[PDB]
Amino acid sequence: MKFTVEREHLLKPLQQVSGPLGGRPTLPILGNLLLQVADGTLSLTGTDLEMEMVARVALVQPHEPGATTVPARKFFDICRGLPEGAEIAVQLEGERMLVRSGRSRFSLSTLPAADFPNLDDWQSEVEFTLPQATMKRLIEATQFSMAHQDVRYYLNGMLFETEGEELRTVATDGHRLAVCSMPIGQSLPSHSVIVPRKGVIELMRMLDGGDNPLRVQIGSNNIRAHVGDFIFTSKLVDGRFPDYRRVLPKNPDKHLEAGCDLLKQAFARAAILSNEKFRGVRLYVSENQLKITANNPEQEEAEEILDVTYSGAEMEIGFNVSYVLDVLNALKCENVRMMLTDSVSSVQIEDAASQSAAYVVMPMR
Amino acid sequence: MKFTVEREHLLKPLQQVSGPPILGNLLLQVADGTLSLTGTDLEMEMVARVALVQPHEPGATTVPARKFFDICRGLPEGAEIAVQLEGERMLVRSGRSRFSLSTLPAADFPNLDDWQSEVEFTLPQATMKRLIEATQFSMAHQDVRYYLNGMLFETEGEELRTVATDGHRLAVCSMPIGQSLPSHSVIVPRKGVIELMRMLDGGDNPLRVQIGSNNIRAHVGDFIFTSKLVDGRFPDYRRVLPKNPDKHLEAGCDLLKQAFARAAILSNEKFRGVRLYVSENQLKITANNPEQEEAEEILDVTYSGAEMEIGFNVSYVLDVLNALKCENVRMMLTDSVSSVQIEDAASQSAAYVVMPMRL
Ligand SMILES: [Ca+2]
Repeated sequence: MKFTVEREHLLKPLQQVSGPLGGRPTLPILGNLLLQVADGTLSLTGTDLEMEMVARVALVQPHEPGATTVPARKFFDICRGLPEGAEIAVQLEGERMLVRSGRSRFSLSTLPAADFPNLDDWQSEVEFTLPQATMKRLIEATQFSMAHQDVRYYLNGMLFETEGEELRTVATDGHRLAVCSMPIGQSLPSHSVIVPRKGVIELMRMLDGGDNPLRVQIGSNNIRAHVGDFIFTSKLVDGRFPDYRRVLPKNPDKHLEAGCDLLKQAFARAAILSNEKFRGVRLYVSENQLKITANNPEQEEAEEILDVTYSGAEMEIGFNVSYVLDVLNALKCENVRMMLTDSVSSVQIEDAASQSAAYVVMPMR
Repeated sequence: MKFTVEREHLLKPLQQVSGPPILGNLLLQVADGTLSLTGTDLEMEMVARVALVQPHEPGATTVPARKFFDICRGLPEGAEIAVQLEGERMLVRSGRSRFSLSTLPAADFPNLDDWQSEVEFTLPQATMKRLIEATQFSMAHQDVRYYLNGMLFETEGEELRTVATDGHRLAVCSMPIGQSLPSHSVIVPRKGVIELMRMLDGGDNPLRVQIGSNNIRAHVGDFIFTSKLVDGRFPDYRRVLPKNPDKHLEAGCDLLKQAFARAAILSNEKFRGVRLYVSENQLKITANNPEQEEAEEILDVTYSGAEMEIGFNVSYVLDVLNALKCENVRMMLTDSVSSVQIEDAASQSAAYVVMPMRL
């Protein structure tokens, strides 16, 4: 195996395929990247046994076919450290891979390509193309509501749902929920799958925000996304996601509307004097007014009064202020609508301008 | 105690006095038309003053520093902040935002003992910043030799000089200040050096320095920083500088830095060192690790002297090269077991001394 590539043609690919890797690989080969030269192309693959990221880099300089694996961090740092425009010459020599550029020489220890863990083959059952921006919107709208290391393995990930001309994402940690739906313009069969947390983040970070379309393929137990010369593949979380439809408040007849930033800044100030562990704030709603209060065990007190639009009955309700701030930070819009029922029921929060995303936050004692 | 003040006028002062249970509080004092804010950690203190034009009433209290700063910071740009003391609570109001903070009495707030100035001089902010930036990375952190966890400030002739060392590497920098000065040396604790550094903002502003037997004070604008000093036997940099180097290496800072950084990738991850081989017009830098991986860099350099091999801790060399931020570097060597001197070729304001590493 031999290739010579310009530094900047290798740097972004190396950074991308190293995504799935950790600082402390469990076994050595999992800290390596698979390098394959075949039919004028260098392929680079990184994996954590659950997902893989693959990059294809075209070879315009002389090359010889073959494959090996080498340490990802060392190989990336070498390439990054070389001067702008450096020509990077690589040659496999059994148990070592040699890297040369100018008068800089490096010998890296290899492990066989034949030992590199391969994701099993599988069959696609649904396929569609969509703008990068749409997948970006779907994930960013909901990512923050995924659980982190919950004993309920099914929540440590994101539901992707195809249904007719709609792609939908759902995320929840049992305390708060986020759902986002976007049109696609192909009619799709009904499928519902759970993408693991780590894979959601990798998918999000592979979107460059240019005009390249994203092509998605989904099987019973795998998902694949192709963007430019990058291919992301992940195993799915083998679980049944609880139904989002049943957690949305049934008849939330008390509607409040107010400016997003005015609400965000008031909650952020009140939060300063909320319980350090539990982060509780109290909302008192009355005619065209929202009063937010916080107090801590030290008997310090914050109060914010805001002009809003509200004509419903007076009520008082408590929330974890971090859950509320997470929603407001994800909306990034002019005005917010909050939909309430009573002091012991969830609130539904949406951008005033659109029902495409919705958030459900349970109240706090 | 009562005052009303623009948020605008409090922000920078609050930032500075938070620099250093009652040590988690800020002391607030209204007197003679001024609000003074003080933060301390018992070893040092920072004082900021702000003028009060709106109706105010004298008095003092202490309040949680981070909460008060965060409240002020979180209010909208242009906000007016009205404060009113009421027993064990301090009331803060701006628009229809209202806060009640728990207080501890001003009388409980620690004061540094009174002390007397023995040496005094004024110099530009910029000169003090340069002196600290040039040397601070060579301070020890948590050495049992406490007097190395800090920085020497020395007056000699018309110069102010800083010296820092951790026993393995040393940094020294001197600047003229245009006054004849007495010969004098004190050690400032590392946390004080850092806080002093952070109080200086790149403006053209005179800085007034007062040194006592046990304290140092610096006044800039309406900020006053005071620290205790460290009492110990600081090494003489004159005895650390190589007496007679007979080997001279010159190269571009960037080329040297980038070669060192690359070679270090395949050094031992726990103690990263590289080997230098110097010969006629050439530098070779090599590294290896327990996996038997190897790096080699060859550089065209200016070199005079006998051929020799010598090792270095990468981080010590990179720290120096990062503090030079200039075109050409000189390394002055003696033999494989002796320290080297590193300097900018075009400036004699600063010098660095680094022990070799055995590989
Ligand atoms: Ca104003």
